[PDB]
Amino acid sequence: MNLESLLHWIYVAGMTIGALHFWSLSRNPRGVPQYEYLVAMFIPIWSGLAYMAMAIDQGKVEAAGQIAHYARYIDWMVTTPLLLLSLSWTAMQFIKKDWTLIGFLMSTQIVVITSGLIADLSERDWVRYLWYICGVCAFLIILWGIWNPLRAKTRTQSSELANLYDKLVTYFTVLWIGYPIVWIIGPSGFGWINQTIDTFLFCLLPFFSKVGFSFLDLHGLRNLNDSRQ
Amino acid sequence: MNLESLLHWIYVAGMTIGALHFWSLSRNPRGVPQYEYLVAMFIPIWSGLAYMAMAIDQGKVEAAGQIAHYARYIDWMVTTPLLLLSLSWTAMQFIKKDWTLIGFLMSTQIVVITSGLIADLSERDWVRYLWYICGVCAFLIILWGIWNPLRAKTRTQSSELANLYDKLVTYFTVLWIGYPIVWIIGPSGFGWINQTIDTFLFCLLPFFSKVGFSFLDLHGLRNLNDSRQ
Amino acid sequence: MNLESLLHWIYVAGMTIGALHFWSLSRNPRGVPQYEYLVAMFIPIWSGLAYMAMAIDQGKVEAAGQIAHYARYIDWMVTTPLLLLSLSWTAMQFIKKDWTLIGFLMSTQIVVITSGLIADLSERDWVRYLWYICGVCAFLIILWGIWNPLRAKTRTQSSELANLYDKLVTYFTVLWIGYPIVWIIGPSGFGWINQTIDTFLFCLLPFFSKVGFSFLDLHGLRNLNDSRQ
Ligand SMILES: *C/C=C(C)/C=C/C=C(C)/C=C/C1=C(C)CCCC1(C)C
Ligand SMILES: *C/C=C(C)/C=C/C=C(C)/C=C/C1=C(C)CCCC1(C)C
Ligand SMILES: *C/C=C(C)/C=C/C=C(C)/C=C/C1=C(C)CCCC1(C)C
Repeated sequence: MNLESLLHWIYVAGMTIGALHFWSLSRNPRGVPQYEYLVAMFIPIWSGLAYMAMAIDQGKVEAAGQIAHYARYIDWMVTTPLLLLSLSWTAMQFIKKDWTLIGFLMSTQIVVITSGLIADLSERDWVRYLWYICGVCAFLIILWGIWNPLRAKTRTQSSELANLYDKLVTYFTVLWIGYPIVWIIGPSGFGWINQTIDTFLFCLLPFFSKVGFSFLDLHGLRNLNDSRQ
Repeated sequence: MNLESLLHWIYVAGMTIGALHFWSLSRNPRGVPQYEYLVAMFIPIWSGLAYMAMAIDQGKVEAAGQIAHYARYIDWMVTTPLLLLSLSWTAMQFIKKDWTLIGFLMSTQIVVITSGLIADLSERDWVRYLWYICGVCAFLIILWGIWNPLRAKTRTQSSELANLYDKLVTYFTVLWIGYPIVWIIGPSGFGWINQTIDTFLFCLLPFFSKVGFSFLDLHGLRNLNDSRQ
Repeated sequence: MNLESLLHWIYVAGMTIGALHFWSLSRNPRGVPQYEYLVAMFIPIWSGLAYMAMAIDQGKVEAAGQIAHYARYIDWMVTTPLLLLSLSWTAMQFIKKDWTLIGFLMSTQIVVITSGLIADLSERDWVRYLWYICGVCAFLIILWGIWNPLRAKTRTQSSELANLYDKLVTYFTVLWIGYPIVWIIGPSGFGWINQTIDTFLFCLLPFFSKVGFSFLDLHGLRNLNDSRQ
């Protein structure tokens, strides 16, 4: 709008080349799940065009003098659900049983996204303080509910898979808790920081959450097979 | 906090403890297997935080002087689809190449929800009368279309499962028809009612709709086994 | 109030009887099994009620003196995904372990519709010029990515099915490119054409698309097999 703001723009170029990297990297999975990078390719693609809008200021609406971050949560409505789901496929190379684990995960997932949905669509800073806690609370019960079965449930299913998923949830906990932290104080919450740095922070974090997550999947399996015939 | 309600607040309270009641009953289920409780667990959870918002007045926008209840249909945009799907899994234990039945019910479902979607997002009381007929219309075609195949198509598939379903659709119709009733005249009710009582009626109805199906599914199967191997 | 455009009213009318024509013809289809008609049944029904609203002037919002085509893209959020999906099932009769081809086209379609939303939700004719390019940009990358495997990948998979899909994508490409064309110049895209014509054109195109693909699906298989008794 007023130019001199190529922050969200450069972000776009970063996500674009990100997926292209896998295009030439196809030399990879040669007899092993291709779908792995497939879903991991769509995640950055969609999320890429999203930030592109944040640059052209196409997605915000003026309501009661308060700027609504509609496009902000939107991106967190498509990438997040697929980010946690991408982990389900990573561990489960084959499924046919009932939907108890993936289901309980998808359910609590909806309630969480809902929190951030209105969190950014908050007109008053007083009402936002309540919805914020509502989000961490839901994540508090599920977190403790998944900690025990992290190795207790797979005690009879698969011990090896337990170790892999053990470190997998480790990082998943640091990132998911990362956002809530910045939401505590500062801009868009309770601070004396300019609204400029506000977006500048919520931009680098996601990018830091995508990259780190990518290397995680590659380190999870760590295997190079060559068989398809 | 100037709004004297505290009703929507007490609603979410009893909802939280509702799902927790099962957490303690996990020692052993009754009537239906774990997976059944899984879906029946997410229904109250999400719908719970929803009402909590209705208390803090979080979910209402003023446009042209007319208030919109976008938060109201939202709760009926998540629970309802799962209310129609939950019952589907109640009768169908295993699935492979049979999806024509679930696909036909899911499709007509989207049409109904869409009705209530705009029904509340109406700016004029004149246009609302038109969109209303549209909702009941599609409901009358699917109803008469599901009444006959209730025991006609299941005459060869399964006669036992036919009787069960016959009792299911019974309470399913009286409820689905209950809402459009109050939707007839008056301020979203039977008329001669205020705005306060209005939200109160649409509050108890869902609570009566959720609790009804809960005990319905349990009594539906009524097996009570004790095998785990 | 104040009638002027009854085209949308007559649009839904012929749409209702359209799906009903197959209701009586259910005694026997045009070759494709009942399931094929199932998905093909929801496409017209839903789209019917959509236009019906356009007639009652319910779906557009007056903001900044500009008219928003909210309901316009809405139908392109549910119908479009089903327009291609229906074709996916037509080619893939049975499925077990794949989620490669389907999962690919599905993701690419998510980013496409996205641009279609903001396209009509644009507040400026300048920003809408950039968002559009994004839509066609992703369409070209995926197009060239499906052209080569359209016969290369199916060279060993299925030669017979390859030919069927070869002609399927042909018409699918013309229509998909059809809209982008009209979006270039004219109304809602820098032009001296009346606004009344804008809707008149964007209404006849979908109707030309739906009917076109309908006959296509029936011509794709063109075979009769009686095996039930
Ligand atoms: C790629 C972008 C990602 C993975 C963004 C993730 C955002 C979250 C996991 C946010 C979580 C939150 C809570 C758990 C409590 C409520 C506040 C939120 C939305 C920041
Ligand atoms: C748990 C909440 C539920 C099950 C809410 C259900 C709401 C309906 C079944 C509404 C149905 C309607 C029609 C059938 C006609 C159009 C008006 C509606 C939306 C009230
Ligand atoms: C039944 C209605 C249909 C199938 C409508 C389809 C619309 C499209 C395929 C639009 C495609 C577009 C692009 C590929 C980029 C330019 C923007 C759009 C939305 C016109």
